[PDB]
Amino acid sequence: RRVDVMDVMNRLILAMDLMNRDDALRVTGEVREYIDTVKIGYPLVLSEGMDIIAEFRKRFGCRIIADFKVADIPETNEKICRATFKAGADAIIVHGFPGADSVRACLNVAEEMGREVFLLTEMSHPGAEMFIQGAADEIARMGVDLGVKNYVGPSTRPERLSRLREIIGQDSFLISPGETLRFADAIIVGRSIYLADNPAAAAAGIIESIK
Amino acid sequence: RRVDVMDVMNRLILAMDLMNRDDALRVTGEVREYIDTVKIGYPLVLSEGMDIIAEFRKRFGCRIIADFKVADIPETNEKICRATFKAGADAIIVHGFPGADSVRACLNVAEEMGREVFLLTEMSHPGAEMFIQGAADEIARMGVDLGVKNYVGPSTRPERLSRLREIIGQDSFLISPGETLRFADAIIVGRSIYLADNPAAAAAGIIESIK
Repeated sequence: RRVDVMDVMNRLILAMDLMNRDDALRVTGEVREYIDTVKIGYPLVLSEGMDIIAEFRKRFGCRIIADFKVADIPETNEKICRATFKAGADAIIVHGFPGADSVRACLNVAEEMGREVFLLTEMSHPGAEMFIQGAADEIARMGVDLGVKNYVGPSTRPERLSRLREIIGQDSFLISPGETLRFADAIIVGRSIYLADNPAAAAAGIIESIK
Repeated sequence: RRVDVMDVMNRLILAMDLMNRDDALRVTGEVREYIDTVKIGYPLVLSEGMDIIAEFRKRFGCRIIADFKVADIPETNEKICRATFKAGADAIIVHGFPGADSVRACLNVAEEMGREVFLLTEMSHPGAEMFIQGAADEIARMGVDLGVKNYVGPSTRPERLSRLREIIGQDSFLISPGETLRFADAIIVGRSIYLADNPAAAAAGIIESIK
C-alpha cells in the first residue's frame, strides 16, 4: 500500500445500506474487529439523521465514507460537503458527470477541512451503459487533472479496473463495489455481510479469502 | 395550465437553500401568501434533518419538492425516494445521466406512493458543458420514453427551453431555475427572495413582473 493514501483494514469496506439504526449499529459493531472503514449512504442518513455518522465514529471508531454521489452545481456541492464533513465523515463520494468545477468545489472543502473526496468514475448497473460508460475514461482523466487521489470504480468487469489504473496511475487509492485486489486497494461488500446470520463470521470469511 | 400536472401558485417556486432552520422557516412563512411551492435541498435537510420537510408542510401547508438530484443505482434510488416521500415530500428531482433503470426505480416508488418525479435534463453551471450538455436531449427523450411528466431544465438560455419543449411536448410540466414562462410552467427563485430584507415584498415584486 501507499503511505499517502488511507489505510483500510483488511482491504474490506462495509457498505452499510440498512436503513434502520438498530440493525445498522448491530452489524457494524459486530465486524469492527475485522473492518475499520464503513460506507454509509442516504438510505440510512435520511432515515435516521446525519447524527448517525458521529455515532458510528464514537461507538466504533471506524472511518466513515459518505456515499452521497454528490452531483449538484458548485455552490450546492460545497454546502453538501461542508455539512457532511461537519457531521464527521472522513470522506465523501462525488459524481464526475457534472463537470470539473462541481468536483473542484468538493475538493476545496475537503482541503479546508482535512478530509477526502472520492471521484466516482463509473457505475455497473444496466442503465450505466447509456451515458456513464462512455464518459468514464474522460471523468477519470478529469480527476487526474484535478489532483484527485481517491476513486471509486466498477468491479463486475476486471478489464475496466485495468483501464482505470492506466489512467489514474498505480499510486492513487481505488475502491471497488480476488483479481479485483490486483487493481483496487480495497473492495466494498454489503449484502454478504449485513444480511448474514452472523456478520462477524461473514466478514472473517471473505477476509480469509483475501488471505 | 394543464389540469393533470401540479398547480404552482403564481408560477413561482422558492428555492430555500438556507441551511439554518430558523432562517429557513422565517423566510418561507413570510412568503406563503405568494408562494405555495418550496424546493428544499440537501444543504438544509442534512443540516437540520428530514423532519424539516414535515414542519414546512405542517406550518405552512406548502408543496415540497426535494431537490436531491438522485443519482445512484436502481435499488438505492428506490430507498432514497421512499425515505424522502415517507418524510412528506410531494416530489423529488432525479438525475437522468445514470440511465433509464435508475429513473424508473424512482418513478415506481412515486407511483406506489402517489407522489411525483421531476427529471433533471440539464444544468447551467460552467462544468455542465463537459458531459451534461451533450446528453441533455437524449435524457429528455429518455424521460418521454419513461412516461415522465415533470422536468427541470436550464434557464439562462431561452433557446434551450424551446429545444426541451420540442422534445417533451407542450403538456408536460416544466420548471426552470418573462420569456422563460413562455416555455416553463414555473420559475425557481432563491437568492432574490431569501436574502432580501423583506422577502415578502421581494416575492410580491417578482410576481408583479409576472403579471
